[PDB]
Amino acid sequence: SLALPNDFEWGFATAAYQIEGAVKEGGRGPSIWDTYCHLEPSRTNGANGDVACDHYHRYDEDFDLLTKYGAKAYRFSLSWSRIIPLGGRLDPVNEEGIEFYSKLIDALLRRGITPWVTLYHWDLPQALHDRYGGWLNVEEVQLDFERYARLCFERFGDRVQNWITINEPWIQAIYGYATGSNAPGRSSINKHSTEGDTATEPWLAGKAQIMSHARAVAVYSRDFRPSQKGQIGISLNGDYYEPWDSNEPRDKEAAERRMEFHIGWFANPIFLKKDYPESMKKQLGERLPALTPADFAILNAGETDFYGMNYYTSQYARHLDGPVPETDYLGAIHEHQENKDGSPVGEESGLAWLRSCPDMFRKHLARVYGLYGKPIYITENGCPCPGCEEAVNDPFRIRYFDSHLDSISKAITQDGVVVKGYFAWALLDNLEWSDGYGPRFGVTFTDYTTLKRTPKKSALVLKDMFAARQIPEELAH
Amino acid sequence: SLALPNDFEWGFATAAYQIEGAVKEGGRGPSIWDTYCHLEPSRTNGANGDVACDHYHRYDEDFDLLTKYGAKAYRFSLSWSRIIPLGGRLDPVNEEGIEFYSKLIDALLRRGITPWVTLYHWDLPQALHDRYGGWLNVEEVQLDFERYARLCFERFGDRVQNWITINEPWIQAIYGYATGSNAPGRSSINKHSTEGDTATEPWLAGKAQIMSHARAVAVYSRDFRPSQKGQIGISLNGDYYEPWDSNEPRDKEAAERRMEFHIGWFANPIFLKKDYPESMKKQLGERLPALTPADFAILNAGETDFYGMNYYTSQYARHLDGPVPETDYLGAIHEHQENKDGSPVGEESGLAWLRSCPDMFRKHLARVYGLYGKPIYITENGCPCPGCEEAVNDPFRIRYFDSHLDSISKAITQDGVVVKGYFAWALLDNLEWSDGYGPRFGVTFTDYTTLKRTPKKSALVLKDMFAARQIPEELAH
Amino acid sequence: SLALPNDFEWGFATAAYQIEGAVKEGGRGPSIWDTYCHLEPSRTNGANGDVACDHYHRYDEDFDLLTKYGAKAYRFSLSWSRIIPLGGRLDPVNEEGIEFYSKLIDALLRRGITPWVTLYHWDLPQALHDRYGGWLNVEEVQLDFERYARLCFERFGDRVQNWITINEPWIQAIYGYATGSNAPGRSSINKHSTEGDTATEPWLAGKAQIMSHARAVAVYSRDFRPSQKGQIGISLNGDYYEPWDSNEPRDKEAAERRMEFHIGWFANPIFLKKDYPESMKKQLGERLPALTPADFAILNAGETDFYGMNYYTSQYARHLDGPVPETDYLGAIHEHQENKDGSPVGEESGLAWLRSCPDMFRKHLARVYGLYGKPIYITENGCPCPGCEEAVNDPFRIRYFDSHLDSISKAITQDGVVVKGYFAWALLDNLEWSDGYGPRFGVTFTDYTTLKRTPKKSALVLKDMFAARQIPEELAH
Repeated sequence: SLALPNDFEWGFATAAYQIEGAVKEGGRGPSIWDTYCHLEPSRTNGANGDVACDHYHRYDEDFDLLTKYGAKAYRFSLSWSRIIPLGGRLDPVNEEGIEFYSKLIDALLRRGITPWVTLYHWDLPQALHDRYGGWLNVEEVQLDFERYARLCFERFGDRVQNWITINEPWIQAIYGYATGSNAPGRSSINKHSTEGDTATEPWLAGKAQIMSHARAVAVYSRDFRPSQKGQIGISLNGDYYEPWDSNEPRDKEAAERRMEFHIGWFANPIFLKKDYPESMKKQLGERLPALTPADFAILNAGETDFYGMNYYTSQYARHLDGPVPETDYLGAIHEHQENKDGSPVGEESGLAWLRSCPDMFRKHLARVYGLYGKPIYITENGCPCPGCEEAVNDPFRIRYFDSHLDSISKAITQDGVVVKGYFAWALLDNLEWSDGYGPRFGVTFTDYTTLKRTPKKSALVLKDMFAARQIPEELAH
Repeated sequence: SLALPNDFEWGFATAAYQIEGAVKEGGRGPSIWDTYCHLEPSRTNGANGDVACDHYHRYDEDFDLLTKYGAKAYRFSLSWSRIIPLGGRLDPVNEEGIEFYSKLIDALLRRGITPWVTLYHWDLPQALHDRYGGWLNVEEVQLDFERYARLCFERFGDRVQNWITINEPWIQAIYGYATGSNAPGRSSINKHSTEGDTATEPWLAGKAQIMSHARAVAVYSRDFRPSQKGQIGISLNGDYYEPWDSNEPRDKEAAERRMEFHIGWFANPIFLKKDYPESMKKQLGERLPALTPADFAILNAGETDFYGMNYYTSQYARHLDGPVPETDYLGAIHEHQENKDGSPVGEESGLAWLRSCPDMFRKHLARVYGLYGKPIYITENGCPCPGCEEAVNDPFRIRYFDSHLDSISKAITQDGVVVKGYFAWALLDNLEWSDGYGPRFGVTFTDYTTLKRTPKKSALVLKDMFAARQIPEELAH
Repeated sequence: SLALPNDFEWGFATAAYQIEGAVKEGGRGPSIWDTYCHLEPSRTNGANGDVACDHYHRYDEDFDLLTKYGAKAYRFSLSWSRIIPLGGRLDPVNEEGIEFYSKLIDALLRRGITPWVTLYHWDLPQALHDRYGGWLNVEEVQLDFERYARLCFERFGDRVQNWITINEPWIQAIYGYATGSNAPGRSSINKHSTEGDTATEPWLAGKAQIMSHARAVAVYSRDFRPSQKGQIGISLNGDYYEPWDSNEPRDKEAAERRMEFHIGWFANPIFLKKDYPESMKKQLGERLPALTPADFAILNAGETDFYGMNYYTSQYARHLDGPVPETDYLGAIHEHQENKDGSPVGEESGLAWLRSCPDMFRKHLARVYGLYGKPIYITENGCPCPGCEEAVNDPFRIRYFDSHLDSISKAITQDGVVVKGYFAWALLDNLEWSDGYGPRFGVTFTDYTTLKRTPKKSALVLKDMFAARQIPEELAH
């Protein structure tokens, strides 16, 4: 029922802050999310990272869900502020934190599960923000990250051969420094509050992450990958955009300009060794922090091994007439979830911003492969069903998976896209960041008062979908 | 209360197909049972090995029942078609299959349990059947098996000291190729179906299994045992038969003839290095494939270290007036569960064919030891209760376990038979092969809808029956 | 909220006989408690060590409670009778017993938990009692113990870096050989039984453990610690006594005399290399077996690393006018739980003897450090609630744990006491020895008919107490 390779590594994915809790235990220090969640009035729906799912204490209860679900790999992330218990370079290390992750990795290997490890998933140590402004201080933050990354390669790299440096850098840059909807919540276009400057600060945070990645890849490529033999990558998200008015030249152009303002921003330095896309250099200043010949030096001393790709939904884009403000980051675009002819991007989950678009996903894989184009692992793909533990039946979610795998099969076998693997978001119901515990994305239902976890129908079926796509000269004998 | 040695290994048994499920995942391919179960009209009572107990995904839950029950050891089977994912010799190995078993072995050793691995338990690769006749082709299959065995000695044999090559070769032969009731379902004397020839095929498959065993013990003796230090053995079954008319010449003779067509067939080559019991070379042709001088060369260039014995019940055998057909495999006999003086063999379980005969179990052990006579491990023994999860109270099973441990004790200290261990069938409730899920043999009730396991009374009491049979200079305080 | 160090190793404790069960299994020979529990009429309120918690079979279920509770360390006890299946020195060594604890140690490690091992916890092999009186025989018993300690060092010493020789030597001596309330139940003053002499026996049984400890620590210091790098200690209990009538010189003296008959007895040889506290040598005879020069040879040829302290309650001692009998072991004292001015020591748990007295706990800590004064680990501390599974709400126990941790903070940062760790009695509800299963001391309620464990609130909360007292430069962000 539509052929995925054979190798094809699939599993489940979970960010650190969204499930671990144990915020002050283990000698961990605060993240910028530990401050954002406790603001008065709350910017996080009155939601907290304390407790969460209590994974820190119940990790082996969850890992046995990973063998029950038949998962092959498990993507998770490290809490920077739990390892270097906040700062970097010269700051002391938290041995208890290193030891906590070292026994998770051991826990996993014992079970036959492939650890995929993400170094940074938005949970920047607070101290570094106060000390020099966090991702706003490009020179400093990338040096502090480089040591952190390297520590992790040292302490976990003999096991763990599958690395991801930074998760969705565009959200950390834009939601964190332009709109302020994510930690640290800085902006000129909100309420608000104390500080921000959405005209210059997102483009700093981007370059800082871009260089942070480059540094760690250079470290890994030169000093580790030979002896340790592993992959390293970055994972970018980005909706596919096709034109609003299909019959209009200016919007076939406006839909691609958006996808260069989202993916091209990062994928040009990190994969093509070119600097910023020109559509993007021409709108923003000056305001766009130049890549110096020293930057391409760190970039050209290391390979990024794969394109990690977070996908959930697509959209229609269409132009502007007017001359855009400084405070525009999308690249002169009005985004819609409907086109000219009233028809939607298609079938919804709700939320509302996420809707199931299985053949714009396929289109997405074909564009993102060739420009750029390294192998694509799908590092996040998931969904919330529309609508208690009536949640055990999630037929919407099952059909979301199936149709989105069908266009991975299609992309591979009809468009010659190399896709190597797929992590489903998420293993547990999380804290959906500043959305709170509202949204339930996981294939396991977490009962936030009992901290009890019971499987949804999707968890027990997903192994059977993968099993029925790999074969294949046995669909006989 | 009735001394079993001190050493005396005991624990539970399970068979690969009967519990694992995950029939298509982990790159495993079809065994011949996968085809037999899916016949239309079903020859397996509408039953499936798809799922079963889902032990592929719940194995570690099951193993904590092993320590909950005080089990010292655990016999289980590999799925040939999961390891060499269909065929042998020149065929690719399934690494996901080999590592799945790697982590079982590992999980057991961690719990202090002693893995006892059966290599073959009726789940011959399907491709092998299609490619040359499966067990019907003696020259090929034994070579395909030798490589298979050798892969296992390499991959699991530094752990794993205790090996059983083939489980109940008599059933595979006769029920698989003479009566057609077990997979692959070929016979002349059934409906039916397409193929079979009960005149000639069970004797081929017999020798093919005998030689497959010899081959593997050859490999193990010459190439692994010296370094790995361990046992290889075969586990044969066979009811004990005594005359139907005690008072009378031709039954003292008829019963033992039936016990040669059943144990001696296999035991003569594998233990005595003699060929086929002559009472058998004399009834079958010609139809009985001769052990070539090249076969006694494989047989006596390696030693089988123990007699693995399955036992469930006993019977009264007795003769033919008339000259027996070509389609007679029991050895010119018709068998009863009754002597003529009316009395039953003794106390039934139902089923209906299996009744608890502890007296004749003892006579059996003494017969089977000295002719042939190596140490006996009882590698399967168990029953189903007469009669929901009312099943938790299983007094019948307990008294069954008790009275047969009694006769083991009796056989050791009075008859001087060496009996080194006892595996109870079964740990879980299974697919009882072509009988389906109906007959519950386990000491754990499995709930086939939830896949829930809860122990039965017998599970928690058996550990105590052994502890009280092994002391012994402290029964003093 | 009141600073405990940073290191500060905290966890839960349990004794061997109290939770293990499986009294005949694993070839384990009887302890002295095995006989005392089965006496007619019962001296243990009709209670039994068989089954108990059945932790022998359910150890992994409880260790999972360990990480759920966020424990750092776990103090447990070996069963001498189970390792050397009864006796010492020349007796065989039960392998099935050594491998059992090797897999607890293995399992604890695998979870990140630090094993703390108590060699002896009141469960002396019965064979030794009958062979030469056990503890009454100083010469033989200290020799059989040195072999035992040694073998443990050998078989578990490369894992396991923290050893406790004997748990509460005072109780084994006085309740065992003076009043008879504990096994083996000898005394001149009781119900009854056939033998005893409280005049002389408790002081023999004291010396015999002192030298057993001395022996073990001799071995460990000289042969193991340099390579194995670890700690060895003894854990001593004893109430804190302050004067009954404040205003009175006669028994600011008698309180301290009672603490020397209770702690100084053991602490003087074991930590100061003095012999018996003067006041004690001068009341007892004759009857107090002198420390030969050869004993102070063992003693100062190896050092005890730390002071294990068992604390539960406190008390008002004070005087005797009268000349003391030959059967007074307390030190010429009448002990009350209230002073002259009516007021109680403070707040009851019940039981009735155990009251929550945090104020004097601090004074205790201050006294025991400086004479003697090595770092102190509270190797036991806990209580039962005043009062079914309404026990899950244990707000008295939480208030007990909190106040007594406050004293530890206070003692450290103001009285200059080194306290390095705290173990809470107990992880589970136990067999509280001769009291039976009545008193529920655990932070996990154990249903003795289901052997089901469910956490009380204290368990889930304790980990947050410690998190909150360790920090400490981020108490800010």
